[PDB]
Amino acid sequence: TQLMGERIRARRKKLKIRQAALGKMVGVSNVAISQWERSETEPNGENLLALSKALQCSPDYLLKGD
Amino acid sequence: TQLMGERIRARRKKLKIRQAALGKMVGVSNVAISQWERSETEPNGENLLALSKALQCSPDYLLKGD
DNA sequence: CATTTAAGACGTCTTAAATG
DNA sequence: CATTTAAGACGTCTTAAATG
Ligand SMILES: [Rb+]
Ligand SMILES: [Rb+]
Repeated sequence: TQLMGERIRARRKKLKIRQAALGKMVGVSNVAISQWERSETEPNGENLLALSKALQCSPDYLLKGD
Repeated sequence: TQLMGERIRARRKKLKIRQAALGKMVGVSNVAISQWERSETEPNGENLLALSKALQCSPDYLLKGD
């Protein structure tokens, strides 16, 4: 059921920051955040690692849940 | 500095496996492993994580090293 | 034989416009 | 306004051929 992009957005909403603010922490645009959250694309390896740090969770959690 | 792909190859050689056998463990072709090792491309998010498990090191070690 | 090169399909980013 | 859509450049894969 649950997609990675849904967990990315839940974790960003928990921080209460905008897509642009998260993009800035990660080193990508607000649009890349948006594409990830909507499961349009998935983050590449370097961006997944930066995202999981900004989000304070592990890459595995983002990728596969729990 | 040392590139991620040289770290991938050094770790694979430690394990004494061919690129095809690593590929099998990760879920990609031997060519993808060749591409990564030669820094032609970098693994995407899901592949980087699968690669790090198959190699028993962390995603951060692969991407950034010590 | 193991690995690299090549070509090409599809994925992951970018900025600007549109939407709500 | 924040976000999503659009258009488009370069990135990541696959198989087949070439290389050694
Ligand atoms: Rb408007
Ligand atoms: Rb408007």
